[PDB]
Amino acid sequence: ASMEFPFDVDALFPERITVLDQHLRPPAARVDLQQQIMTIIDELGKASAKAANLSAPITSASRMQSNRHVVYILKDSSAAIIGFIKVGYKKLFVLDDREAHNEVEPLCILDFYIHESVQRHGHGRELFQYMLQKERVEPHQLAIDRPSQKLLKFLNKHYNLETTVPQVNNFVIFEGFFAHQHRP
Amino acid sequence: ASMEFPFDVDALFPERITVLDQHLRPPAPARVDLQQQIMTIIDELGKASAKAANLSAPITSASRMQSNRHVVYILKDSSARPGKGAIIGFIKVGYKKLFVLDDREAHNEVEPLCILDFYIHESVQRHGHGRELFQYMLQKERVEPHQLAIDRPSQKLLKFLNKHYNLETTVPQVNNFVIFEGFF
Ligand SMILES: CC(=O)SCCNC(=O)CCNC(=O)[C@H](O)C(C)(C)COP(=O)(O)OP(=O)(O)OC[C@H]1O[C@@H](n2cnc3c(N)ncnc32)[C@H](O)[C@@H]1OP(=O)(O)O
Ligand SMILES: CC(=O)SCCNC(=O)CCNC(=O)[C@H](O)C(C)(C)COP(=O)(O)OP(=O)(O)OC[C@H]1O[C@@H](n2cnc3c(N)ncnc32)[C@H](O)[C@@H]1OP(=O)(O)O
Ligand code: NA
Ligand code: NA
Repeated sequence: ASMEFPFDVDALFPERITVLDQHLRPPAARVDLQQQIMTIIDELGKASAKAANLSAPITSASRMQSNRHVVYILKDSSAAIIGFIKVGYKKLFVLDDREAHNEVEPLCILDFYIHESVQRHGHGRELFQYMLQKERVEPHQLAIDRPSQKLLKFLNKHYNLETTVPQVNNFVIFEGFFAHQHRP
Repeated sequence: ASMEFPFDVDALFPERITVLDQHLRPPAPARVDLQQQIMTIIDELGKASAKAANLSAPITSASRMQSNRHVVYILKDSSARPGKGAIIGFIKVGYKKLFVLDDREAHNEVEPLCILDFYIHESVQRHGHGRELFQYMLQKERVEPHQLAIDRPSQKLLKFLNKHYNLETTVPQVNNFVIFEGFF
């Protein structure tokens, strides 16, 4: 039904979408609340890894505390958690079809999960659209870290994103990423 | 929910679990028309299963079925609630000649029943459907769980096999199939 936790998620996350950074700050004891948030991030990371068939999580409280990632968490309004998306700027070398490496630092989509029970009901788009508005980035400016097959379809459906230059580094970028690509 | 199709699934598959092989025989319109419906169902299930396990391509399809010794057990929705019927998921199995290391790393030529592909629609995962389907297959195949080899098990599947059949400790292999203590 969702990710259920043995504590008052509503009290902790009063908003439907909660944005947290490396500080994992409780929305306005400090210690007990913050521990609850770390548990949520740990469990979300595990669930996302099971979903994408990863042998280990790529998102955790520990990894959040030591990076400059931003996580957007979607709460179930029916007290449980429905899913999240994690983003961050990363220094990448991107190939440009003259086959040269270009050092860039785009916003990257790093991890993304919606509970199986409510996948394909528009919640992924809900979070993605919120993140786009908050980060003030256009979808074609993004790089995606190891997109899943579901995510590739999602990006093409909602944002008309079509891959551009194939990459060797497991990031994916789309038409519009390069300066000469700006068709409306 | 479930997987829906532009034809009457309940008429095509009268039974809760339908077992099909390379012949793609309609269960007890024209014959070829019903076979086309079956092929469509197998193709679509294969694609869904690949998306579910984050595979870059389907490992199950009508054409692949027709040219192999694989057997598919397809579970239809039997709910009293949902008008053309719906498919919940499937499991595909086949005997394969394998060379498996035992617990002394000695090589053993075996031909176990292998679990090759397995998928339950996301909307109803974790509701016991996979267990029902797995158990039906074991009974019809007359195989015990520890006697199975698993092709490239996903993380969800490893948890599933431990929970339901107490299959947890593996005997390490060099070849991407997985077997459990007790196989020998
Ligand atoms: C960089 C990364 O994070 S890679 C990891 C991405 N995460 C995963 O793959 C985990 C499993 N999947 C999920 O958690 C979700 O499906 C997400 C996050 C990929 C998408 O969120 P949803 O809530 O499922 O998407 P939403 O309902 O908003 O959009 C639906 C669209 O996504 C795509 N999509 C979602 N599920 C599927 C599916 N099972 N098969 C194919 N495409 C799918 C389709 O384009 C679909 O549109 P359609 O129904 O018209 O075909
Ligand atoms: C050889 C191959 O086929 S590898 C590919 C296997 N297929 C996939 O990974 C595709 C996606 N997953 C699925 O289609 C299904 O989850 C299956 C086929 C693995 C299992 O079917 P379900 O109908 O989900 O199983 P069922 O409800 O019968 O059993 C539940 C158990 O499976 C495991 N399981 C199911 N979903 C999850 C999950 N999201 N995270 C961790 N474990 C899970 C758990 O052990 C769970 O028991 P629990 O709820 O007490 O923890
Ligand atoms: Na999933
Ligand atoms: Na899945």
